[PDB]
Amino acid sequence: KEDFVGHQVLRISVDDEAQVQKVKELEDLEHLQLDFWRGPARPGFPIDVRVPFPSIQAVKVFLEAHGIRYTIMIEDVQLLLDEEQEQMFASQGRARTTSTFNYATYHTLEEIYDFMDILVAEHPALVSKLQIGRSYEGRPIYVLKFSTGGSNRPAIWIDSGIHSREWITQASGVWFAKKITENYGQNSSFTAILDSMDIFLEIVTNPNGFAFTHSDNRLWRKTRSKASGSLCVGSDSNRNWDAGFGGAGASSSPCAETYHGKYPNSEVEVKSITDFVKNNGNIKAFISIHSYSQLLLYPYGYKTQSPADKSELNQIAKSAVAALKSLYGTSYKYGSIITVIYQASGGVIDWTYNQGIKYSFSFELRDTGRRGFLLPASQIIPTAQETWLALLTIMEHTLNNS
Ligand SMILES: CC(C)[C@H](N)C(=O)O
Ligand SMILES: [Zn+2]
Repeated sequence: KEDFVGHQVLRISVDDEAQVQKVKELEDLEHLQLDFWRGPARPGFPIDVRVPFPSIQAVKVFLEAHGIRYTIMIEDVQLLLDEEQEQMFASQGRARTTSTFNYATYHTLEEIYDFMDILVAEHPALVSKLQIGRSYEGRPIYVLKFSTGGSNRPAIWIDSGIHSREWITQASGVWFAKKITENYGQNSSFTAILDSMDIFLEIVTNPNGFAFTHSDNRLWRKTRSKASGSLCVGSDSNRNWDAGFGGAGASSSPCAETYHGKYPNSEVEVKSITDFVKNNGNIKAFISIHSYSQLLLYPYGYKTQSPADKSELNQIAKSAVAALKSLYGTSYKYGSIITVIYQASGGVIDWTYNQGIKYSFSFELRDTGRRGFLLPASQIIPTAQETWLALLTIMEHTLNNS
């Protein structure tokens, strides 16, 4: 285990471009071992960073010397860890059925893989468990297929957990998979979707990573491929695609949290998807799910030039986000990745959209920074529930607009 005792997470404000440029100088001070939750982009866009205990003075002094304002969002990250660990301990249950699974606690890799096998066994005629590959540490990579028949019917892909530290995404992916086998046949509207389409749902899209955030390092985001030449492990799975690969927004340093890999599709966990998509070919909408920041995003990340379907994408996004907000009030923003979060090269949806999958969306779930990746387990179900309203609006649109 790594501990995060007295590590703080700072929210840095930048009022102009010169300040934005200073924060990305600090980002270049490798030996600070700074973990940027939400990196430098533009003035008025919030920069979140986790700084390790030793580095805190160095960061604070640099910031004040330049008159850049910061605030402390989380005064000690290890306390949030202790709270999480504490409630998984108390929630440690025994799911032999999906109706008795605890959806309101975080689970381990095994417990989720167990869940998939209990789900396909309870509803064999709807869900299937497809293995599309094996990760670097040899773990199988699974996809659930939800289908009422057909041969190569138009499908809808959802993935979750491409970045392992984002535990709200794998947890919501598990709630959705119960949800579909619940509302099929009982929800007139949702029943019409599955009568026409297939849904592919990949819950643990980065299994080696996910297990590592339970074993050794909670705050781990990359894969676990061990690379030629370094003490340094992993590549950022959402910098590894061949869309703007190696462009601005991805690091060439293997020790960086945003290191792209040696070549596009070098990671098994990504190349499995690329082969799945390129062999399926009738995938109509592609949704990749992250956290945090409460954003719904569409192409592009790597480039300022607009996607050709911009007006439509912006309207779906407008409708979806409004459906999400109608439940719990949770405020989202939307728009193209590069304008709404930052420029970042080699993303999933920039690739899929360039493969003709027009309805390519990326979510960033709750929250907007007070817990970040350590989102309280009591929010797992509200988060899944409201994002299902948005995920439905996109599915309905796919159905309608053939
Ligand atoms: C680029 C963006 C789509 C994503 N949150 C990333 O940082 O990997
Ligand atoms: Zn992510």
